[PDB]
Amino acid sequence: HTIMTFYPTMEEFADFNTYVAYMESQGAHQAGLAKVIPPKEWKARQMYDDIEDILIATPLQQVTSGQGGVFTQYHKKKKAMRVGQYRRLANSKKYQTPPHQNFADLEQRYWKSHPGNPPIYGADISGSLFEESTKQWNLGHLGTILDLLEQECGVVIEGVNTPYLYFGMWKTTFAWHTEDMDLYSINYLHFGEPKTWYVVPPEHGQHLERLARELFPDISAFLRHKVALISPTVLKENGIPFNCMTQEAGEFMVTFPYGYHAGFNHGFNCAEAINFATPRWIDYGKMAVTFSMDPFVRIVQPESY
Ligand SMILES: O=C(O)c1ccnc(C(=O)O)c1
Ligand code: NI
Repeated sequence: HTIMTFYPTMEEFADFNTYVAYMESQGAHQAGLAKVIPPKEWKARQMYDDIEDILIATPLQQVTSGQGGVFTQYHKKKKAMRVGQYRRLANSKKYQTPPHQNFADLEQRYWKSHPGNPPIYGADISGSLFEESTKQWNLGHLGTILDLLEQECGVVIEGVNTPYLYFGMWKTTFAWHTEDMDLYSINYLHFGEPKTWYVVPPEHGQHLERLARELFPDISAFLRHKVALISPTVLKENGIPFNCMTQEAGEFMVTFPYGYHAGFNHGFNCAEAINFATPRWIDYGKMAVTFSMDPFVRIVQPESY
């Protein structure tokens, strides 16, 4: 019902699989989204002072159209750029975060800004900014059963079982979606301005889907497509429960199966994300970017093959 925030100690932090099982035992999955604040001692990496030359092969210009909190988003591929150029562009007068009193103010401006000036999103960059020295909660090495996909079938899907980086700027958005194969996801905000998340509890996913079909007749399973934006007001107006949580630098966000989510970046930032699985996911996977469930059912549910 409500988004939980967890504050693990280092000892609690060590094993990812175990801690996610713990989060679920406390009901975290019910809201569709949980925040995890790492222990004070922990770092993803020592310094981020060597990233200006990182290549953004295909920055995406995000064009919105629509009215009254209901928008379609379209992505135009732009020419390659480096992170340094991208950062400068993000902080330029044309693209910078507008002045705001607080979050509520900024959120209202975000929703009121559509269609408006299309931002550029450095999304879907194959890569990681975690160091190998980081042995807890390293998005390249979570060690969940999702590793069976590569290990048993040799299947590599970038961004699903390998990490993606997202360099964002004001107003860049992720439209409503669930993850491929109804997998979990984890998102770590390395640095920069916040990222605001909206989530609809899994219990109410089907209601969101119905509302979406009504709101986007021409387009209508089109949500996993990541193209529909629906404002909080429109959700409230149609009686869809949702939660809103802002993620700040140094914080993790975990999304759970059947948890629809959407959001936006406040300003220049850098996030890293990957999907993962648990034994609980397998039956979602059975019902569900597609891949075979064979290795999972065979190895994790030998009883039930
Ligand atoms: O763009 C993002 O930050 C984001 C957030 C949540 N999910 C996705 C996704 O592609 O699954 C992307
Ligand atoms: Ni997602």
